[PDB]
Amino acid sequence: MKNWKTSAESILTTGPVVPVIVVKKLEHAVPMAKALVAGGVRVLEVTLRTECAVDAIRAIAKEVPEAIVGAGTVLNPQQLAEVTEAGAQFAISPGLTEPLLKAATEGTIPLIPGISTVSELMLGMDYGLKEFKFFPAEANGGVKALQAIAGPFSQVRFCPTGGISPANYRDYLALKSVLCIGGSWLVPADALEAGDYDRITKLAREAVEGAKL
Amino acid sequence: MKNWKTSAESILTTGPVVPVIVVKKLEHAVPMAKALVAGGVRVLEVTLRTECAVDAIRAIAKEVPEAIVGAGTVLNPQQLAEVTEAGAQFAISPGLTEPLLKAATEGTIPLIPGISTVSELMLGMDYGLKEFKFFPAEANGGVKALQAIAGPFSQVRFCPTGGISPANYRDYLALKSVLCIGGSWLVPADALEAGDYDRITKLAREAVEGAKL
Amino acid sequence: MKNWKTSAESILTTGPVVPVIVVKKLEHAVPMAKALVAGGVRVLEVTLRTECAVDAIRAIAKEVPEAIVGAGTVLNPQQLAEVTEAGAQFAISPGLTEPLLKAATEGTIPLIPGISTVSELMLGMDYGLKEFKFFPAEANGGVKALQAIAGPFSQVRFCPTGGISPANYRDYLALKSVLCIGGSWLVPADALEAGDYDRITKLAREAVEGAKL
Repeated sequence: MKNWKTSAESILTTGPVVPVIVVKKLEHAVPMAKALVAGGVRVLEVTLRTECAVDAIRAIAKEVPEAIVGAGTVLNPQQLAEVTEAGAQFAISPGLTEPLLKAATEGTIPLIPGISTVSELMLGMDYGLKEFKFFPAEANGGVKALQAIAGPFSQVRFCPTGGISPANYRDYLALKSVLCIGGSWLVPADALEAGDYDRITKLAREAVEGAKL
Repeated sequence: MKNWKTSAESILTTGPVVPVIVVKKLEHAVPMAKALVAGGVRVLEVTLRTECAVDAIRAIAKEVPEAIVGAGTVLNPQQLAEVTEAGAQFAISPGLTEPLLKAATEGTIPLIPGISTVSELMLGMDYGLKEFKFFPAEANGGVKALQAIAGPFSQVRFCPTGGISPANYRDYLALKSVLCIGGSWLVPADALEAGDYDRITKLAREAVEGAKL
Repeated sequence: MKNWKTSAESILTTGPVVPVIVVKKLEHAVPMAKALVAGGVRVLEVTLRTECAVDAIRAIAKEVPEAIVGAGTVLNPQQLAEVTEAGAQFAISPGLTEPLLKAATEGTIPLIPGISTVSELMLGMDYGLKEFKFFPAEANGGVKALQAIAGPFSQVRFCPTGGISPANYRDYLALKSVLCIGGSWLVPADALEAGDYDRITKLAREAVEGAKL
């Protein structure tokens, strides 16, 4: 993409696991991030599913510079602009639309949109994208689906998400067409509530180490 | 929606079950509709899958005022115009296209379009819709798929249809994102052939009661 | 389709099996085509997944006129125009986009695009298409998924592809909505490299024999 300094590819190749984060209380944003980074996980997807979403992104950006902070659940050109202004380094969407693809390519940060079918993948490719989110992974047909897609689209790379856990993330990471996976298991809800950042670091650490094959 | 008198939500929240009707003989339309209303089910989806489908919608619209009649299997603006002229109160489609979304938006009746993927859902949302049909429910991945597909979209409401039986509709109705389900067991062909309307009313009553709690 | 001299339907009703061909060495193209024809299979889908793909179509068109050669993995207008110019008698794509559909309808040869959802099916139907590819068939939910997707659309026919084999192709061919299936087992990569055309003719004859329903 002509206007992307940080390629989508670089974002997805930074690490094997990208935590899909849902921060309910702003205060938990930074400690959670530092907790994750401490465990070896740097690419953080802060989903726009809470009121403090945009503020948690800005906070993590200022206080945790090493973290590669981005926004998740970006659904339209305005949310994209909003997170871009708030310092998001990348944007991830559950699916794609033309208005979103357009505003993205014209923007400055990389967009890694989710797709479920090859028709959706083709729409994305028509806009020149090469990296995609495969969501929801299991529902879409999981590993087998990705293996089928690699036939007509050998150059395309994915980040499967949805139904991925330490019990199966290795099945996906093994595919050549898979660069990394998304998961929400790294940050247990109860964990933030209890201020158990220690646990979060162990999960992150275990995620990366278990990703070595 | 700006142009819709009746909200798509009102249609979906009128009752727990919306019958997906296939009536081949026009002479069975009205009594079948009254039988349904007698069982407590007043939102009737007559599918455009038979020759008399539209005439059936018109008859029910005129003769059964205690029922909210609409069209099913509406595939394009042409059919949307036809069912609207016929008196349909709402329109349901197996999936969606922009031409259909545009005609419905500018139209006067609510359209509850089906979707299988988040990109299809997002396209619908780009047109202002917030209520969708999840079809074919079972093939899309069932409750788990809907729980994932609905996850990043907290405000969206669905009406799952396809493979839904009395044996599993409670599993869907139990979902926070589900307002009602669509089922074709309330109007069995065999029962419609022998004019067994008492059986149809019972099926409606059981559907309504079996959905409680 | 007004602009297609040869209908999409005729392409799919030619035989029960359409080989999805991946040829890496141009010199193998002609003998391969002759071997398949000799086995009773003549609708050859040369996929655009190799550098010599287009020349292969040109050569087959030239040296094996009795075969109905076409292109697969056609992703956009440019490729559609390129294979059309090279002599392709039909085009197949993994999925569909509006630009590809518009260009195909304006063009001179039939496009049989893949779809996975009813919304994608409806988009294709908006452009007047009635024949589609169902890909990736198995990963999409197989026979059950196709039967559900086909439920509300009685006029459309399919060519399931993706994970189809002698073990299950009859399960698909048995469906009223299925005209034929696409498979790559008739031309194993090792057979091509070894120039083992007797084997290819055998697989073809066996494919045809085992499909009789």
